[PDB]
Amino acid sequence: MNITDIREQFPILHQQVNGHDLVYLDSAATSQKPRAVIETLDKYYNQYNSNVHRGVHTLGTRATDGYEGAREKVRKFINAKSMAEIIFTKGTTTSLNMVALSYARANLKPGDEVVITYMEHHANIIPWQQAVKATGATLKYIPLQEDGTISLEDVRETVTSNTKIVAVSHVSNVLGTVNPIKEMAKIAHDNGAVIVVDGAQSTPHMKIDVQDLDCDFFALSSHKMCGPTGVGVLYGKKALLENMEPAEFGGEMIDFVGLYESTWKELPWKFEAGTPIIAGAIGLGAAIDFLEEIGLDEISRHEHKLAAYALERFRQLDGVTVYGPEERAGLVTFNLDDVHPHDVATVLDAEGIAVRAGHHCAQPLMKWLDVTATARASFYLYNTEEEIDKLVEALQKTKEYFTNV
Amino acid sequence: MNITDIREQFPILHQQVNGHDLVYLDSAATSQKPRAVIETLDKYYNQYNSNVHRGVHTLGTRATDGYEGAREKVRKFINAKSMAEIIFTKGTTTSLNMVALSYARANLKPGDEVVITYMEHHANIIPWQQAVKATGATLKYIPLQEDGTISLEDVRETVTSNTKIVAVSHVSNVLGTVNPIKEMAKIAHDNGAVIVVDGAQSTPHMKIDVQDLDCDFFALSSHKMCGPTGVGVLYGKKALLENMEPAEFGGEMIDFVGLYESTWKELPWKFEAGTPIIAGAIGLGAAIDFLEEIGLDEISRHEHKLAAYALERFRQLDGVTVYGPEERAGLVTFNLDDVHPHDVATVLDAEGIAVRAGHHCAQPLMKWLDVTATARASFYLYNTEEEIDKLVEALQKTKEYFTNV
Repeated sequence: MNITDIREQFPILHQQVNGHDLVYLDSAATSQKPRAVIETLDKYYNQYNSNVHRGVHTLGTRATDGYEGAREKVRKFINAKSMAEIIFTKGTTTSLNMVALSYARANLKPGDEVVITYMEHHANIIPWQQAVKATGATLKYIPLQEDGTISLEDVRETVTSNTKIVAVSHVSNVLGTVNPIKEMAKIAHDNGAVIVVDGAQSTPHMKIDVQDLDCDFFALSSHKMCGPTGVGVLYGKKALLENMEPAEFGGEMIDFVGLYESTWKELPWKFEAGTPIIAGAIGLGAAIDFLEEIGLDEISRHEHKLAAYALERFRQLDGVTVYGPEERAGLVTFNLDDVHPHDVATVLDAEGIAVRAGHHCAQPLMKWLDVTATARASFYLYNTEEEIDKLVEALQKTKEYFTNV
Repeated sequence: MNITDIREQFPILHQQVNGHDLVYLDSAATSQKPRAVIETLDKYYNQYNSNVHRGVHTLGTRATDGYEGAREKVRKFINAKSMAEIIFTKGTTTSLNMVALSYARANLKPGDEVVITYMEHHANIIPWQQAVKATGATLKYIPLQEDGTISLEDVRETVTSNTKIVAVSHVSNVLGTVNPIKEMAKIAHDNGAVIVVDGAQSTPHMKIDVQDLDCDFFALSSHKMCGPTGVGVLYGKKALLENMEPAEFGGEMIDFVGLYESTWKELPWKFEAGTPIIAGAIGLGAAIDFLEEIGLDEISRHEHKLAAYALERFRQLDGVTVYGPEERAGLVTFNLDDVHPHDVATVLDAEGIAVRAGHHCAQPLMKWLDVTATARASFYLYNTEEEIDKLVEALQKTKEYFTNV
């Protein structure tokens, strides 16, 4: 896996910010796109843009072929059984909302439990809050270990026979944790519950096998995996998606429409109201082709390389706290002793280094960590050890600078 | 308004389909994009793609500036009062669903009436069906005149003091009708109802003034107005949007998140859960700049030119039925005597001409017209009289061909 060759594919990387070479370390907020994706979008709008699913004229046929072929690439990419289980959405937030609306709100009675965790992104928290509110059910949290991982025994004790939904992240956008999704699916099924995986931060960086994970729902976002903004995927087990009613209504999702009553389409289109995100989904398919040609396991190896490197070099700086486990994905969330993370991020951007500062859409986790805010540096398949060197050097310079005041 | 100059801006137009020069006459299903829009997307992904609203590093600031500047361009484009009234969505279908979910389902009791029309696109029908189902309210239809327009007196007789929502199209994607949205807003307000305009087919072709129309909600789609797929707009009167609860939940739309309770953001972000359609909205802003530089009233004049031309030349063919009024937008929905519309569309595509055939997501209207399917040809700012000449010549050739069998 030659990473110079990969970086030459991303035009955004080759610029300067405030006089310094750009060091983009914020892929966990959003990733950059290779020429293959951008040029897929260009070819779409230049050559075969048309509305889909009325194979009547040639460009319509070409566009439909592109869109549904993107659906098939997504099916292969996460090892789903059928394209009917692959639904295009606006992003992970919308997919989780669709499960919360069309599954939770229809299958929850008082006394039923929805269990999540303290490390969950807001997208995997608030929909469940609102659903238990609407149904009178109960929201429960799985406690975290002091290194920010989840114990299987805490899972077994928190999920009871009254649990109908367990909702959990695959990889934490803050701690870097990789959660035991497979074992947790077994534990949820033993108690008669479904399991909903927020896969927003796992899909870009590691292979997904929904058959091996046996997850009932899986949600992912294109913009974090080299794909266009505005598009993501909901995977649901076909059997579950058959009995869920649509979250949105309109054209393209109906069969017969009367004055007062309508019947829906078969899956997947039952859950795709309106003109779909045609260009965005085709570009996501291009992103998938790109990743598969690099190789997802090679990308995982690269990220483990960079994460081990980052942890070791961060431990070479005194006065820096890193949050989370040692086994992790390619991100380091941290703080500097007596320096606010926003300030760290500002000085790093003055050095041309892009990190995030704030709560990372995980306020309960921030409270659990006993901090109000954090800095985070996130790595992807275009990032190098030289860039982490620059990060830790700038962190040292920042701490020297704030000591001399 | 030089239309050769405009056509040279759309690369998709300059190709051949089945040996013939492409004649794209299906803009009412979806429009084509000028270089300015496609290159706006390219510049975004090549130079300043980053997640928005955490103005922490330079690319994040550039992307936030682009996204919110797109919001401001949309505000100017439809003469809304405040950016807080401009909400980015997936498209018109989603915007209408958001009104049906967050307004209708919270303000409808049994005995309340939701009135629509027989000419409405499915996107402006089924959400209301489901909302009156969920609330026990009543769905009513405004009857149509025999030329497919709406009488103001039929409006006054159908909307009663028990009506809370009137939902109506601005321009009909099938009949070409321009509905009296302004007078209808007055009539709905006199009865204490709100008015929801499906503006999907008016926004691309004519100026929108929500202050002059006094609509309470207005929905539009970017892909029909030279913009990227996957993005549209909901406009609501700020006062109404303040009291509506969000349709989706997650990050970017919250203020404080507790274990069980959260508070929302101010408008507009209260209604934008998750990472937004960044590139799509910026490209929509580019589309708006492009149209404004051509001039919307000039585009309206061009479409009236082409529509009058098309009607006159269609009346020069015997055995063709055109549906709808004489005063219309730039589209002609029709049928050939004893030729099925799908067949017409197929032979026209063999001539390289792109039309649609089917029900055009308006099944109640099809039943009202007493037909099962239809052919439709739709014009936009890149279409010429020569292309309509080709259309009517190919229609004549089609009818001769199906007579000689």
